[PDB]
Amino acid sequence: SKPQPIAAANWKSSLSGLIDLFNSTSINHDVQCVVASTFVHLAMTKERLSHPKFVIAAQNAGNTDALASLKDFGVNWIVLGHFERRWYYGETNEIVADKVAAAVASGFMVIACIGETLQERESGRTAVVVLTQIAAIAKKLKKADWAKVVIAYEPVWAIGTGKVVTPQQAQEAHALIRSWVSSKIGADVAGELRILYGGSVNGKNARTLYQQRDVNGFLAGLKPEFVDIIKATQ
Repeated sequence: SKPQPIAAANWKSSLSGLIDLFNSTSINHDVQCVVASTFVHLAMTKERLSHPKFVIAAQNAGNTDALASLKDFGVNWIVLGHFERRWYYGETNEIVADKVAAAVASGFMVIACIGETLQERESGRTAVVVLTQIAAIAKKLKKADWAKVVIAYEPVWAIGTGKVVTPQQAQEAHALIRSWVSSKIGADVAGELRILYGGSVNGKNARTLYQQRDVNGFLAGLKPEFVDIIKATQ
């Protein structure tokens, strides 16, 4: 928890009132807040959201013209590799790596998601899946490019499964990720990198989760409690 933390929120499907709430939220400490949405709702979010610590993110780019369109529309952040895209639409490690590389090359700050399934965890293959995913990403980048990159660990194994995650487990995953980047990219890059927890999280357990080293913030859902999640990054 040393570099500047990030609190990001993903609005998947009213937004009006939530933007008001955030606009009137006071934030004493340094933290980069992010609001990701789908294309349909980028517009309302750009029109309405105005909080100094907040930027807008996109969720998906089909092609490179979409990246340029977004860039033109004044959107500089994007979220990629999120589970629904890997597991629902079969975006391979390589497809994601390319999107990330494309995004970075086009001037984006990228939040790149990784995470293993329940089968994968239960079979003991957390580290190989997670590290295989991030290795794919890295393969398409240079050391300099890591300045524009954020990692979000999604505990996919705790989605639709009734399972819950302990902070020890979240820490372990983040730690492992950090270790890889340190040893394969550089300790300096690893020190600056932000790895966010993208599992379900409320105000209460978010503070305790942020207390772990190696957790640098959250990828969460856009909801009223996001306010508490932001607060939890002191």
